[PDB]
Amino acid sequence: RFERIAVQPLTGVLGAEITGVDLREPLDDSTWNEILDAFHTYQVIYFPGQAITNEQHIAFSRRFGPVDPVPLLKSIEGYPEVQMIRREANESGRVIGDDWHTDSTFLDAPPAAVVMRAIDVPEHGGDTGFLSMYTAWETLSPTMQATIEGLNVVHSATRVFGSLDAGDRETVHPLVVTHPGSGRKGLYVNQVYCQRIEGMTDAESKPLLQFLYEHATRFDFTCRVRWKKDQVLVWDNLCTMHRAVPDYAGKFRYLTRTTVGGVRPAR
Amino acid sequence: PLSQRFERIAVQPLTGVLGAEITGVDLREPLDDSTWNEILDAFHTYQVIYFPGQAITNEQHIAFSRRFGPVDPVPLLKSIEGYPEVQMIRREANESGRVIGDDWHTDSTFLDAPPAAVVMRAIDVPEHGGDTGFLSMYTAWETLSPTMQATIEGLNVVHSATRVFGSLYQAQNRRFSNTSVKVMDVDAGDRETVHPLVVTHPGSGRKGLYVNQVYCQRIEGMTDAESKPLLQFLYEHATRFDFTCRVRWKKDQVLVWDNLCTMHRAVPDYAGKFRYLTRTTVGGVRPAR
Ligand SMILES: C[C@@H](Oc1ccc(Oc2ccc(C#N)cc2F)cc1)C(=O)O
Ligand SMILES: C[C@@H](Oc1ccc(Oc2ccc(C#N)cc2F)cc1)C(=O)O
Ligand SMILES: O=C(O)CCC(=O)C(=O)O
Ligand SMILES: O=C(O)CCC(=O)C(=O)O
Ligand SMILES: [Mn+2]
Ligand SMILES: [Mn+2]
Repeated sequence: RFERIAVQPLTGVLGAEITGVDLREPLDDSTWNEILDAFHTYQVIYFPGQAITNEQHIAFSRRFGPVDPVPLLKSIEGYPEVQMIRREANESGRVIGDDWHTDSTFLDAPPAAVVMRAIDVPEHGGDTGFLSMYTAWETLSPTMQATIEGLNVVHSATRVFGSLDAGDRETVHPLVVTHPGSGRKGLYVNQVYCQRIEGMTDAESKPLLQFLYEHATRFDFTCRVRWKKDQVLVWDNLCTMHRAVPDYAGKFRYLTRTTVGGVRPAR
Repeated sequence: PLSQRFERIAVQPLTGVLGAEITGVDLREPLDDSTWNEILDAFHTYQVIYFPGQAITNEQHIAFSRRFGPVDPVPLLKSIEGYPEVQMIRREANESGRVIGDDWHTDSTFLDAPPAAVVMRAIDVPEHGGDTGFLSMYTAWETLSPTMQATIEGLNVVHSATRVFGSLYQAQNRRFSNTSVKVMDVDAGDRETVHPLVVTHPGSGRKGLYVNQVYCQRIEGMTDAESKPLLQFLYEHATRFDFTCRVRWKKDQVLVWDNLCTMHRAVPDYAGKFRYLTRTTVGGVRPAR
């Protein structure tokens, strides 16, 4: 299909460049449907050359679902929905999201998707990595799949803003989840928020989660997205993970983002 | 700025770590000294460089490679008819065997003198799928703590091809197709050689980590139980995503990678599709501290 937009897949795993559409304008049914189809298929989609306003950013995001900001990020003045991924040139230390993860999985219902918009990015440096948890799951052997399919995992934010109160609040998600849009099964673990496999001792859980982390972040499951000014990107927060790359010390980097609300991860 | 630093070529870095696209040059022609010198500087800085839209012949491919050093074909790969120097990375659309190089490594480090570089040319590649990953072993070394550097900089590592065409390969079931891979002598596969864990690049003068999970067997003098944790950490460290870059291929793209200070990795995400590149290998000298 794709008659209203042009789609250029980035890899054989995930990622696709979308052109032939103006995000500054309202989307008709046929065009929106094609975009949603590509999103469900390619999991991370990006649109070069979309110099959209804050308002148009929010409006595009709302097409995916309710705009429900992530807890920990700072919003731009006048727009609670639009939050900042900002690093000054002078700034030093460690970068936001510089390990493989997906957003806010300590929530009973984590975000469904994130709409990111490049405002000011370096000519090179500051790529974002993404990976497919569909592919991570599908590449596990049938025996391993059957072995871990019924496991549940305890998530909490203790490492991000917890002790290590709301940061210590635990929630339980299935280890393998069915995407409510695509119907497709994907692996659902991440080293940032996952604490233990429910019901297992530390000795039992640690090596299994460790393998899954190593498996999921295999290089051949990833894609690498380069940013340019006015690039608008949407990632699926359920079936992908992402990673920032701190290879731009001394350079200014500024992107905004809206967060699309989701429902309980379900088996 | 690169635009003013380079006068004969144009350089566009791919990441803040390594990789650069090079334009403004015709690899069909002999390169003059000034143009070659700029290319060599860019190669030393960015470690992996590629030239889009270079529709060259097998002879021109060989001629360009020769600027880097003498041609020295890797033992394992088959060559094309009429050109012993030009070897194949070829995968038929219908084969389902082992994909060549689908783990982080650098080429033929089991050799007493592994390759210095490889010049690879896309012949027929998928529209998407089949990217090659690269990483900088300069960066991998430079990001280790001062204490970890002190701890391991004096170590040596045992290399062999045993898992590629030696006893360990023969004892397992995942085999390469005869498309691009020669039948090999098992004893040659098991032959061990010892290289430093940290080497000095002879062109850049920079220190880089020198270990890879394909060919490295153990730290010299250590038991396997002692070696595995250190080596496993180093593999995990070196292959950190932020130390990598990802190259997408297009027909007639010519790429050169530094076989000493980088590692690379095939990506098997193009099942059912034909993929064919050629490559010439540049001979190196014994890795040294
Ligand atoms: C916005 C996002 O919050 C963050 C904020 C910072 C993040 O960076 C991290 C990277 C690695 C690790 C680890 N291990 C922890 C982090 F907090 C990761 C996620 C979210 O989870 O919704
Ligand atoms: C051509 C090249 O030879 C190869 C051929 C295949 C390679 O891929 C692998 C080989 C063994 C193993 C194992 N065990 C894993 C690999 F990814 C890696 C290198 C070379 O080293 O010169
Ligand atoms: O800066 C980036 O590339 C991504 C940072 C991140 O993890 C996020 O915005 O959630
Ligand atoms: O096919 C690739 O992407 C790289 C294969 C490889 O490792 C090699 O040619 O040495
Ligand atoms: Mn994030
Ligand atoms: Mn190789």
